[PDB]
Amino acid sequence: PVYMVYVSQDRLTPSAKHAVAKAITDAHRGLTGTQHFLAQVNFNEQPAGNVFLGGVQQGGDTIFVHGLHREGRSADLKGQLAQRIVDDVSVAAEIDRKHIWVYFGEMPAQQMVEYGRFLPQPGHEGEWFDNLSSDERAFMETNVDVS
Amino acid sequence: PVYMVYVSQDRLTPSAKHAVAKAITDAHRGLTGTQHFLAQVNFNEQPAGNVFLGGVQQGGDTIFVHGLHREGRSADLKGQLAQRIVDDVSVAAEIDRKHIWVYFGEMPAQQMVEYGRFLPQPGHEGEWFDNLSSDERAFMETNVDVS
Amino acid sequence: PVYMVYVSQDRLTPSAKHAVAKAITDAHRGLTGTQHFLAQVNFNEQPAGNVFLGGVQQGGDTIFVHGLHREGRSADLKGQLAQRIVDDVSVAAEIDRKHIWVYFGEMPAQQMVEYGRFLPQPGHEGEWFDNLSSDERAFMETNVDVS
Repeated sequence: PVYMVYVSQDRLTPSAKHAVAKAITDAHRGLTGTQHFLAQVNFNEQPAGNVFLGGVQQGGDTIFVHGLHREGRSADLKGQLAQRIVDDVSVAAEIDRKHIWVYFGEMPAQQMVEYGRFLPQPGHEGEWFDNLSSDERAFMETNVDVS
Repeated sequence: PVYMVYVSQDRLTPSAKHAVAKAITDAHRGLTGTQHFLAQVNFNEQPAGNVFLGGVQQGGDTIFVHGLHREGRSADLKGQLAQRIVDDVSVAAEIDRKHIWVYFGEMPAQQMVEYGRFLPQPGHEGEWFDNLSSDERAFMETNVDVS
Repeated sequence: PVYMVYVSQDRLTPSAKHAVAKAITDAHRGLTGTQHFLAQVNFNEQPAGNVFLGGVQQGGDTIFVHGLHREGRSADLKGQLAQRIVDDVSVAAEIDRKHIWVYFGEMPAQQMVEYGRFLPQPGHEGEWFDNLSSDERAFMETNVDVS
């Protein structure tokens, strides 16, 4: 999955960004089973004042998380995932949940590429990884934080 | 809804951004009935020269509006909404409509979060808001511009 | 189509961006038949360190291509398109494919606007263009690079 996270300039310190990334990544891994290295958190920063709510320009305290996943999960699991991302980012970013927005977009796996290759159908990460060469596995494994 | 608006650096003044946000927000409210504070306009700015059309690098006069809505509206209402956003942004940004692109993405409400909570199924904004506490309502109401 | 391309600051030179745009644009045109001027490549740049994989902060060598298309193509054509974008960007950006991610989002044509007007249903670009005035055609034709 790829989580595009929209925030204002310097609202999240390098340290805060890592926490948020870990929170998002861990929540995903926990509720979906998908492997850590398969989840991306992309911070897109803009100047405070570029976000508008109901037409009222905001300050630097808004966070919009737009998640891109593979088709396949139930409404129940997605709801939990969303809820978990809200709680976890709230804590990780030290930001009240009222300031948090989250949208989930889904797509067919056969049209999703990570690490230059096609993702497996949900629940097949197993044989997908087994067929990979040790070079590609070693590379993917460098991208896992288990704190 | 969340309207991601991609434009070039300093093509829209703070003043022009507010106008556009109001135009987008008002159009949405008018054709969907959704409340003002429930609509977000997020300006994502990049240096002129980052947009390419047919392979030809552009200047600072392009605008791409990517709208994220809840599933449920008809093709007819969406078409009108899109058309309205084109006319209204054209006027608000003082930009010829030939320079305007608009895409609408839809998602199930049960996987969309605003103000830290789940959005209601279209046409239920009513009881959703009635169940909210006065603290959460007061907060949402600060984000409404009725000019 | 609109291809949002997320990269780190100064990882792609003006020259490299044009190559990538051409690669993306040409691949699209070749596998879909859609006209050059109808494809947009939008570079969204951020500071290196804003991308996280599995919770591990990355450097400036990641590329995420998020493509927005019209509903209608088969899984087979999309797969080929994706594969082609990976190979072609890899070459154009001089970046190993392991660093490349690609997602395709689809939407109904009747809710997609380019050059201020509604896109035609796939395979109708023909009469769509024939009904256009010479002013609008001349404008669109300036955005085509056939190198």
